[PDB]
Amino acid sequence: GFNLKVKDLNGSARGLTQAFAIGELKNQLSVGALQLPLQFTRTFSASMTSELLWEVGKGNIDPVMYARLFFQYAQAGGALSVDELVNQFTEYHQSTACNPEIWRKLTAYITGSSNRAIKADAVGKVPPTAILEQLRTLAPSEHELFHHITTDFVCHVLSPLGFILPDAAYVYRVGRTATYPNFYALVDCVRASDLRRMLTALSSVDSKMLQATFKAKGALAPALISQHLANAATTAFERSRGNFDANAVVSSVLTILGRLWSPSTPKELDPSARLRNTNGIDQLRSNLALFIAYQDMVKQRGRAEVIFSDEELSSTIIPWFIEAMSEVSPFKLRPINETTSYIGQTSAIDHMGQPSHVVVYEDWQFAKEITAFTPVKLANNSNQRFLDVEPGISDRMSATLAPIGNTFAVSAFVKNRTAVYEAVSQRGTVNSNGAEMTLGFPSVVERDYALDRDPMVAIAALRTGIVDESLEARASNDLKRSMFNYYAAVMHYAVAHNPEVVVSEHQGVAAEQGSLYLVWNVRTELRIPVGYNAIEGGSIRTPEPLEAIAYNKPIQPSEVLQAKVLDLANHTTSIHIWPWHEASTEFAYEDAYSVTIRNKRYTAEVKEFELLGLGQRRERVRILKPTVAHAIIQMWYSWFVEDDRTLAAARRTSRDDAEKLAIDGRRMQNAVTLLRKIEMIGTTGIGASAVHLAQSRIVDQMAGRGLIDDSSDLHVGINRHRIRIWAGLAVLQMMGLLSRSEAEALTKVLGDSNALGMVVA
Amino acid sequence: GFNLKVKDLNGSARGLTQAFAIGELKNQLSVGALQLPLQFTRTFSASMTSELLWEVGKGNIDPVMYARLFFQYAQAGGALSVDELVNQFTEYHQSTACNPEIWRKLTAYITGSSNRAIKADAVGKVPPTAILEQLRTLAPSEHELFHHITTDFVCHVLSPLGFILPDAAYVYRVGRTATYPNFYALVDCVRASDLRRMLTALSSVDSKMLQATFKAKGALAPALISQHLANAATTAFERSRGNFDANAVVSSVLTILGRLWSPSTPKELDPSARLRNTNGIDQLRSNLALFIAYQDMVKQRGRAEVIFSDEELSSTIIPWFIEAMSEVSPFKLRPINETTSYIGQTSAIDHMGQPSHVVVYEDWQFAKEITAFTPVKLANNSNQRFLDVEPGISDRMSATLAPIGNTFAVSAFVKNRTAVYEAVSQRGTVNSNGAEMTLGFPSVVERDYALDRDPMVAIAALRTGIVDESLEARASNDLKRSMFNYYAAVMHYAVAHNPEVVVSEHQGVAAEQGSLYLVWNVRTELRIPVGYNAIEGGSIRTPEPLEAIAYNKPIQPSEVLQAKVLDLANHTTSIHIWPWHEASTEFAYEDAYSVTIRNKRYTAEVKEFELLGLGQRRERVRILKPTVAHAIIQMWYSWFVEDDRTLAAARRTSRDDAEKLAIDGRRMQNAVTLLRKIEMIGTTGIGASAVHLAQSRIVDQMAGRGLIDDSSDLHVGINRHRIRIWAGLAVLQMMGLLSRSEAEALTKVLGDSNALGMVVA
Repeated sequence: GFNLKVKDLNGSARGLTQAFAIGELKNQLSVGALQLPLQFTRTFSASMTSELLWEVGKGNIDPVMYARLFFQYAQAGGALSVDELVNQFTEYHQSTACNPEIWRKLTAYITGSSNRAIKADAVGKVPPTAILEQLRTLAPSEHELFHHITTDFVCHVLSPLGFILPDAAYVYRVGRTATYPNFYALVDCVRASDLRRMLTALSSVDSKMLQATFKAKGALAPALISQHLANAATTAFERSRGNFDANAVVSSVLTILGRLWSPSTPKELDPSARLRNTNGIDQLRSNLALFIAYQDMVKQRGRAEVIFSDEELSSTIIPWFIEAMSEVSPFKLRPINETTSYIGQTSAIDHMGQPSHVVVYEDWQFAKEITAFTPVKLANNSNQRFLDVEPGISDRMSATLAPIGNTFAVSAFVKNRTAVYEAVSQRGTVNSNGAEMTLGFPSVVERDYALDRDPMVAIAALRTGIVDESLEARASNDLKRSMFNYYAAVMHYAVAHNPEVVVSEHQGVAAEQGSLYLVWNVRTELRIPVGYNAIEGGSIRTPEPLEAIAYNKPIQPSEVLQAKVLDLANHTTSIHIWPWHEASTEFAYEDAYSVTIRNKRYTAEVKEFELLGLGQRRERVRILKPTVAHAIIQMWYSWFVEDDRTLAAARRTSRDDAEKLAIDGRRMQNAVTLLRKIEMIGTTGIGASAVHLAQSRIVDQMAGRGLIDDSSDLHVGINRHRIRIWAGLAVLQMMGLLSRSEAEALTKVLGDSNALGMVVA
Repeated sequence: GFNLKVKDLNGSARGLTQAFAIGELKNQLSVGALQLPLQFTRTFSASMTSELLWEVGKGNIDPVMYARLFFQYAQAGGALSVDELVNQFTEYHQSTACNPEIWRKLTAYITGSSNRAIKADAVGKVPPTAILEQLRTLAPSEHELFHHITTDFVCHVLSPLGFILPDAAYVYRVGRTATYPNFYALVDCVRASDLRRMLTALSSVDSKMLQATFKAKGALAPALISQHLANAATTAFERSRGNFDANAVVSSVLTILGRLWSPSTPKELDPSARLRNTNGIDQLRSNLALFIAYQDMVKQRGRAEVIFSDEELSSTIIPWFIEAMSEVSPFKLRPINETTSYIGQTSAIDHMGQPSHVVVYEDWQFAKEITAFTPVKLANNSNQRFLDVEPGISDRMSATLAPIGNTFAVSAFVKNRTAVYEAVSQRGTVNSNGAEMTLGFPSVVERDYALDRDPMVAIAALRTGIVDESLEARASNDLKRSMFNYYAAVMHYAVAHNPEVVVSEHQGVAAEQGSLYLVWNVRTELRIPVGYNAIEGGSIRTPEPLEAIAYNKPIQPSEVLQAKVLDLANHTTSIHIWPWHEASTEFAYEDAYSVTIRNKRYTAEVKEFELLGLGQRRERVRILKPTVAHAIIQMWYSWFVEDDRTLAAARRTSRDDAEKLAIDGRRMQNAVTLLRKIEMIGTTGIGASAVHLAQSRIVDQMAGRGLIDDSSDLHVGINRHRIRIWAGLAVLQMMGLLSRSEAEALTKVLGDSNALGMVVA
């Protein structure tokens, strides 16, 4: 989370100004006035949360789910994007299905020996699996996935015959996806949309015929199984193609949409008869939520020639062949505000009344439960590692988190900065805005922190707007991978309040390849010390989405969304998951701390695991990397930074005594507040163990250096604030969130403030 | 063995003061006075001695014994504790039983070829064993053990079918366990308690069904054997779990016990209806011997929240599910004093009468027989090495030890220091205690010396109490692994004399997480120049266990315990044992010695094996590392150190001639005494061979340097004391106990003392 001036936001978060979504900079800040209105309505739904396992499992093969998986891993994987992955899949499909000699060997690994298929007899000496290893001996995939699926295909056609014997199970986790963003991602979605039928044709048709030729009872089959399989499988590859270009089909349908949206001349492009409203594309006229796609479309590219245009087509088929209707992906689909139904909102602020502090945010989780495991692997190959939870720690650490959910009630937490608003009087107001006030998005942090990219660097990248060109396919674009969502954020809850629309193409002087965002008249109070666009007249019109909110009521969020950990152990007690690795090793930390009793050190430390009381050291337990909370606590941390900076500056001059004590008074309980909650972090499960062992180490150190004489230090306040805050902070260190610098900075905060109490306790 | 002041023992062996078992240090030495009495009665039995072979053997598989083995090796192994070992076992059990493709391969190694299971025909071409190698090809264990057991499982279900053909046998040794100690060990015992049923569910149920499906006569089975086996085996894995947490269940039942023990407020924790005396937990009310578990429980940890508390539970099941009733382990179980029935006791001492010398000890072994072997191995893999004893040496070396048992009659040996007591007059007594007097435990030495850790370093570690943090999982904690037993020592024979109890929780000023040991009123003589707690009034009350003994009568031990070497060769003539390696290589020593006949050297040496008269050099004979005796002879050695130090100081000043000659007189025969017994060490079998060869080497050296002229040196006393004491000391060197420094120090002792005789010889 960060902040920016309202009047100067283009001079501030210039990239974030939506005008930036277009190549606009100019003397002019886009906008103007023009024409055609329609609230763009019905946005694609909420891909957030909803994490769960899925089962690849059966060779009966559902292409659909597998597609979902492809996009899933693709975003989650080591190789963007889905597109190239689909190419690679087709390559593999050639190398396998279109490469018959393999199949001879496969049947050879099955019943193969001599005079196959050993007449009418059964005998299916196979785990599904053993086939999988044999294919693993064949061409490696960077991303096997389908390497399972091809086996699944082997099962599907060998299912009618007596080789159902192997049947085990296969499992894989989801992966959270954003708003969801970029049209390139849609490109992935449409090629995947092809995969739905690029694959299913081989996933289906198949054969009920041949049992195993029958030929009572059925049947002998030399290479004939491999024969009938592959040659048909290759044939299935032939009908598969999808023909139609990925980026092209989206480019065109987007073209027709955006120029439909055009107030300035559609010209030869136009609404027409069967050119449009073909009992579906008009439903897209209702799906105008995917707006922004046109934005980057001109931005990522430029002119959007329909090139395979035709005029019968399309219409005809291509818009019909649009992805969401083929429904792969976290492409999701829904009405309006439900995606906004996780938007916080607090006008706060006063007298002016509008501007100095108006925050937004999101309601969120703390299902405390979090898990860890051994990576058992019945056979070496890749990462098909079975794992079982480690409940003995897994519960109590989660139990350790139980108060913590009552702590940092993020909604209530927002109230914190809102409370700051009255600081500092008195009223400005025209001379210096206004303020960002608003963003502090848990979502933007988690989206990037999930890849451990650290979002915070991306933040400033949206401050200046321009990407800092960290040229690497998993570096630079990933930053931008967020920025899209970031824009995608405000627009959606800029829908509600208000369905005001349009705007114009804003050609400027260069160059008319198209350039049209959206406008929002909303409705207003009669005073405008906020927004460069003075246009108070009745209401702002308005060029940029945020100002609507800037003129918006606090409304106070409905907002309920809060995720949940997947059950995992109940299934991986049977079957392997594959986001692993990712989840990592993973066991810090040795948090030593000093106690400077008069002119002496007596630093102590402790070896994580026995805080849990378990013994001894564990080597290979594997905690996840829980998300969500990181964003909260970070926001909490950084916002404290905003806090003490503001207040300290206030006492530095404002000015005028009646206020200074107020803030410096204010300051105190702020810290005092945190003080209190920090004990809840610790001495209440399980950091009491921490203070316990610390006392042990320190007194025993007294004895070891000799005297325990001075060692009254199990006592009061100063040492107690020391050890306690250290403790809760410490289990918090054992918590996988917030590093360490936050710790020293935190004690840096309390240390001037006062500490006093004596609150303990 | 060592010594310490009685009044100042907290300033001395501060760790040993039981108050140290709690975090207590303070201005105050724990104690005070309070309430609720009940002698804590019925201690878990005597795991000492009782060494013997056990047979893994049959695939009929007894989980119980195997469990015992797991704890056994665990303490004895390269990886503490049992807990992690059980985890690793579960991991392996996944990697094996829950990993089906393996089993296909296994049947393939059995009858596997084609169209399995080759109809109704028998043919069981297998040694049990060959399977074991095939599984060894699979995932390695650091600790195979169960790797055998899984094979045993293969046998158990393949037993109904014609594959009983392989049946050989499998064997493994015990391992001595202590008092026995720490509740973490109990944690091992409870997870092992799970193993009893974590394992047996797969060890049992199994199948009588299918013969081999029958299908007369029965049966064909492709992967169907592996199928039915593993899938059921995995299913058996599912019912296995044990669910309930290791450390938690003990933590809770211990909580209820200790707070039941609480004189200070139980508060919400309380005795109640079905909360307690549920026809068993009350038997634990009678099993209050496992006291101390609460002690370290607060010490190792802190607050003992019952967390899975409930109130129905537990009660209900968990205390029922306590380990000793599931009886794994050397957990052992018994009435009172039998564990104490190996406690020596000698008040000695005089006039005062109580304090200056009051010793304790233990009755002990010398079944002289000790053995050595070749490590024959029919096939390379690990250490399944067959061994046969080497009787020709093995008997005579044992024969060599035969007098030695009559020597060093440790009970009679105790009399030595007791005899020292009259030295030195005259009576103190208040000004300087008192003395430790008491400990010199064979047990504590052997417990650590078995791992060749050398206990003696641990000794001083209990002098200062604090561990010196030699951070290594098989270093530091192992020290502490002893210290527990060490405390565990005195308490038990602090039971008898007297069943006096309670004590209070001793919260001090920090911190009430619980802290309650035990107290002992006993009954006394009316004088107290012993114990800082003057409380003579009728009797001491008393804060620490040792003082009871300090006020105790000599009583003189019943005490009979003395172990025995296992028969070994009679079984390893058939089957491999697996404590091997451990037992080591193992053949020192080249003990050269000089004879400084006037102004000339003539040093001689001899090559161990021919002392036995055998020829030639043996490469690979493998003596054990006999224990027990090491502790005796060490105690003898160190106590001589106490002896000559004391006496020499006495002549240095005490003071007053009548005493000095006494002690310096005393001194003489002490040495004279040892002189005599040292000949019994040697020239009576088999060190006569040593003096023989020494004479050979020396006279032949005379001839080789030329003249044998001066060589009368097969003659008298001085040279004879030289060579004889050297001899007995030498075979003693060949004896695997007492190093070498002891030798030079020993001759250092005799050399001033006088030597004279002429006793020969």
